[PDB]
Amino acid sequence: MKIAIINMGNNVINFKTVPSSETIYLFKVISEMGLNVDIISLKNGVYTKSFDEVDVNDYDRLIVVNSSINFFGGKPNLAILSAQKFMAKYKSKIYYLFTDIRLPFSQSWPNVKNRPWAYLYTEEELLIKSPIKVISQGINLDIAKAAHKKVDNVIEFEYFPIEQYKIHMNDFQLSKPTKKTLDVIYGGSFRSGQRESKMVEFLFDTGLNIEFFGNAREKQFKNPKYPWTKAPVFTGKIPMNMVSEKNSQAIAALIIGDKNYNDNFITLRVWETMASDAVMLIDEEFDTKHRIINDARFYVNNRAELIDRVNELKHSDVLRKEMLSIQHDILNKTRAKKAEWQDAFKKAIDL
Ligand SMILES: O=c1ccn([C@@H]2O[C@H](COP(=O)(O)OP(=O)(O)O)[C@@H](O)[C@H]2O)c(=O)[nH]1
Repeated sequence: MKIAIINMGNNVINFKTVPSSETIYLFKVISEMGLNVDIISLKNGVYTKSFDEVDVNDYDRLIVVNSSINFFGGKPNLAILSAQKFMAKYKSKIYYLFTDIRLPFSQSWPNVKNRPWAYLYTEEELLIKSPIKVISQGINLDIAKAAHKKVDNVIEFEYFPIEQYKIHMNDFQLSKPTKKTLDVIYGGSFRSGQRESKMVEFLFDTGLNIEFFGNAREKQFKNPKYPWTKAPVFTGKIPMNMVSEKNSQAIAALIIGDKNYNDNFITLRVWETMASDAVMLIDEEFDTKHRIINDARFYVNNRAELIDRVNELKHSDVLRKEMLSIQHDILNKTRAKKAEWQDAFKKAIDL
């Protein structure tokens, strides 16, 4: 049982970028599942085998991590064309991992077909005809299914909490009590504007000491419908394997989702915060049924409620330690089901 795993639009090498870290993380959790896995990427590396040194049909399973089909500057994107050429030539079913609601499986030939350098490829070489199995990180397959309106070869949809890989990795540990230097923290990118209201709502004009580390830049927050005067401190991106440690320098850390993730997806970020020394403060809208933790102190409705909750946390160390303790405990109850998650994942990839 040889499994192949690939990022459909991103080069994989180390943990300096999120799309490469997510792929490497997955390869690990699968390998620790007792499975035999190889990551296939642009060039050979510490975790990767090169696409043109491997014949995709040697694997009994091709798992593909989501990606856009965006050709920056309109110019060829080797990550995309190499991966699609790779997938197009596999004869069996493809397990597409849907971790981001913004990256449905999509066919590149349509794009390419119309670019000026089209002649450099052929339909035969890039059109994926194999049947696809979408594995949804979100519990709502109508949102998953809706997202893949335009693609026809996608005959199967299944739910699987893919992002729990982080809490299931064998090297996992909860963050230790760290010296506080921030009130509230949040890491990520701008999401192409997909979450501007929530980010401004909760991180701008709060009066608190807040940082937003990631690929998000202040200049991107320019939508008139969502005005602000005081933006948080935007630092740069840090490796995916440092996140909890970063998160841990803040009293609290923020959970906000895209409108479609609400009561739908549980995101990687949720575990990254729950395993950290920063108290988890979730937007009430993101999980209205409090499935993440059943205590209303972990949920906030607006900027004002968030500011109030941090004030209480800054005031009562007892309440702060108590809540981290609760979230840490609650995190482990899920980790206690590591086996059932391994089994479910296997079943999901037809094993
Ligand atoms: O400097 C940073 C900021 C974010 N992340 C990763 O990016 C993820 C969040 O990605 P996104 O902005 O798409 O947010 P989401 O939609 O997942 O909440 C986090 O969970 C981290 O794993 C990271 O590795 N380094």
